[PDB]
Amino acid sequence: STGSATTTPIDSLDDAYITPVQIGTPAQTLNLDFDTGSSDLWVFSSETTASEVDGQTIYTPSKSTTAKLLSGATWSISYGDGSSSSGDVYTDTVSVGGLTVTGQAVESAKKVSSSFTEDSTIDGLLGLAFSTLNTVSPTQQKTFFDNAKASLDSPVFTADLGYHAPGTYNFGFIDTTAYTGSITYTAVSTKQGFWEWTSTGYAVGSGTFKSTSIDGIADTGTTLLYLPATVVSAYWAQVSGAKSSSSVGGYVFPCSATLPSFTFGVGSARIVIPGDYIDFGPISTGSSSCFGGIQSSAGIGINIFGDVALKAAFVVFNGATTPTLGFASK
Repeated sequence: STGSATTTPIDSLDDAYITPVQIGTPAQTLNLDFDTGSSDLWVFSSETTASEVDGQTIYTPSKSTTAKLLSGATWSISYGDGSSSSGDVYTDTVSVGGLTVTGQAVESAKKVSSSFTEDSTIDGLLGLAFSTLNTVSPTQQKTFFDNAKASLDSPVFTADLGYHAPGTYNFGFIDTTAYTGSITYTAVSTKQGFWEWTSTGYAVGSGTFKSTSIDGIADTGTTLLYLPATVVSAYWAQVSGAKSSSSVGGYVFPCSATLPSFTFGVGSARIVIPGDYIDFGPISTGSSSCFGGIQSSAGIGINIFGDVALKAAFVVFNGATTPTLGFASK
């Protein structure tokens, strides 16, 4: 089997991407944030505190004939941006783009934090990191990909995120028409539960390539590119008027400046992030100060190849016995 679904930016800045997901019988379609940095499939639901729901589409398990309470199970997750949610668990039928998993753990939110309430476009998350990060207790549950894996034609999924445009998530096959050149594969460590790999270096605009190991995660659920402070400083030093603003919480730059590209290494291959991808617009409406899409990872404790980086590539998440990551230009 295979599946293929279109993923769509939630807003004009590509702050996140939503993908339609069918849950239950009859199908209830929710727009979920596919997140290769976490491993819980959770949804806004009929059980969510009423004051914490504002415009989201909810899953109602009582209306699904295939829904079963996972008795005694609870879940509770916190994300890197301080947001969080928690609740109980049902198993139900979940389909993505024609690919169906029966008995998928669907984590029903009883509580969500403010940032989730305040975003009407995201109905929940569908985690695609390793199942060892799943927060369900007492019995940890498997991700959608983990459950699907053995039925897939090939044990892989791919992320093809668009710049200010829709893209595609595919399961079970590699669309050879979706990228240029070759796919370069690179080693993955699963020790922290992430798609964790080591970039071979970077270049800023037309600058020479700096060979240096950068350990980080391929994280579709993170908007920006978070790299070591040395690297980020070298980037913004090439932008006239750019500065790190404590009040804003990162590098900003005059909206009138031209942004250089940023290149990252994948083995001997190179992925080029165009300068425009690094522009996240005015810090507040009407401001001439624009927020940067490359920021310091200092104090996160890990480097994050988020959407800014991944959308410049066709990315293979290879779930073979020994997982690997592949990157192609497109």
